[PDB]
Order: sequence, then structure tokens, then C-alpha cells
Amino acid sequence: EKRTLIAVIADEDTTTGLLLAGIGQITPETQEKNFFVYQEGKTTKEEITDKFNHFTEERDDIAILLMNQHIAENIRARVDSFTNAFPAILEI
Repeated sequence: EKRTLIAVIADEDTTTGLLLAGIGQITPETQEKNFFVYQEGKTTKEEITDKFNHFTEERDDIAILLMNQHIAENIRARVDSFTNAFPAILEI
């Protein structure tokens, strides 16, 4: 389909491992980034929510949004209210 890419909302260590596996890297043709780093005490709930809606409603090439469970817990009502077919949200 059109939806081929994985997006990432993840703490520092998970992002590091994902970027080593090539996940969340820049899409060559569009130059878009496919990751946002959560930093406890720095990132607000509003920024997490904004990045969520971006990867989820403002991008159209995302098949799967990966997030740490604890980050999904921080915005659980926004996550539980997501209803679209795509992307699939997987909590890691």
C-alpha cells in the first residue's frame, strides 16, 4: 500500500536502539524525520500529543507508530481515543 513507514515516539534508549535498526530514520525522498524523543521532565504532555497527532493525522505514509508503553500511559486518553485504521499503534 501507500503506508510503508514506521514512526517512533520513544525515550532516549529506545530511540537509540530503533535508529540503529534503521527505524525512525529520515525518509530520503521527503526528508521527513520519523522519530520524536521523549525526555522525562522536558517534553510536556502537549508536545507528546502534538507529535502523536502529527505522525497519526498529518502524515499519510505511516503504517505503524511505535511508542514506549510508559509514553502511551502519559497520553492514554488520546491513545485510547484513536480510532483510525492506520497507523497501527504498538506499545513497546
